[PDB]
Amino acid sequence: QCFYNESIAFFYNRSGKHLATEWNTVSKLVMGLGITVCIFIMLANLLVMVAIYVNRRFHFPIYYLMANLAAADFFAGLAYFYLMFNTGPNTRRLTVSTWLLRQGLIDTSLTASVANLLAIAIERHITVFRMQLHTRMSNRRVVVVIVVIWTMAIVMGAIPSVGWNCICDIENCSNMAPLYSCSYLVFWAIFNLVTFVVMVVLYAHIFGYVADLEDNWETLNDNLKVIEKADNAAQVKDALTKMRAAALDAQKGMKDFRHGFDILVGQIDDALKLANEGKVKEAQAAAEQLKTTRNAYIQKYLRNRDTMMSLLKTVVIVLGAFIICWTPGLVLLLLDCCCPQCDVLAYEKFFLLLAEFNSAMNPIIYSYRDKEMSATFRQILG
Ligand SMILES: COc1cc([C@@H](O)[C@H](COc2ccc(C3(C(=O)O)CC3)cc2)OC2Cc3ccccc3C2)cc(OC)c1C
Repeated sequence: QCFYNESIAFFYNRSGKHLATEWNTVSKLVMGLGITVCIFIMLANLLVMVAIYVNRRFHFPIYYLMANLAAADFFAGLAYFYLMFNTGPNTRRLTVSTWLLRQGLIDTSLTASVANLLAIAIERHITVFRMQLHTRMSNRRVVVVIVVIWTMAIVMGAIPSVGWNCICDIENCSNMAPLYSCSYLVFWAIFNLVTFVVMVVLYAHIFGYVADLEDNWETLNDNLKVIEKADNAAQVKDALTKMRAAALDAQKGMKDFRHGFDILVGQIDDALKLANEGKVKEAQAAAEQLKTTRNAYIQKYLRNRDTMMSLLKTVVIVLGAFIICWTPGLVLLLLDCCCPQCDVLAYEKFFLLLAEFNSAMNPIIYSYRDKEMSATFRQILG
């Protein structure tokens, strides 16, 4: 059993897994649809990689990482192509080395996109707290990051092919993968799922902080209109106190522009002192100067955050579609070794195609969300 010259039939018969010898009707259609999707992945992801390369506006650290994510899908397109060519009756034709090759290329392609989306999540976590994009130094650093992403992918796709397999542990073989160990699949599934959880936490921290700044901006704009209305001294004090409390929460999270927002805190504090004396008209005039102060930075930060959030939402849709399709397949791996006889793993072909379509979904997402990229795709074709 331990590295014997045994066929794939030896491993597939021992575990509760089917192996075909004849050309089945569904095997021809799953191969037919499989190749058709693979060719589209190798064309749609190649089109967006050329689009970032020729367009001047897409020469930024965030867009270079998107091209690497497309390159990971392009590699996945080649990985699933070799898989569909060796499915059904052609599965029996595979040797011990070639089985680990098709299974290895798929494991490499997943962690290539997993580490890419992880790097994009870190990229967005820095740029939001740094307001705008970085210099040329980060573009040289991105090349180093791309190396780390692909190195991690090659290593993760080699770990089961470098001793961690049930070849010399034939009793601990999984029902889904007859050459892969159950201890590896439990580790592999919990590794990719914990990465999805920490990635959700990263964007939740971004959206939460943006919502905290937007509600503070809402409190600063609504209470400013209350002072504009001719009212008593007590009404002016209540509106200024709410603006001061919102401003202190706004300056709470290196590049720091806190010396710009603290000026407004001082202007409100000086306006609050005028209201305490009894001067209502002077307090209303001082609060009117605060309106011209916020209308000066509305073109420097409030007009640039809309372009940032438009690209941020696009990234979350790419990550969202990735979780929704890959999680049922990874949960299936957990139910394979930790759920024996509770339920049959019949929905195996469905979850495989569900994850395959995601590699084609990414250029489709950038086509209707990004305005500049949509016009660039037509320029390459013509
Ligand atoms: C190491 O973890 C795995 C294991 C597999 C495969 O060995 C099995 C083996 O199951 C297969 C299911 C269908 C066929 C096909 C057939 O019709 O026979 C379409 C070719 C082949 C193998 O797929 C399962 C279904 C799935 C989906 C998404 C994510 C994980 C899994 C586990 C695929 C895979 O990526 C797709 C990962 C990440």
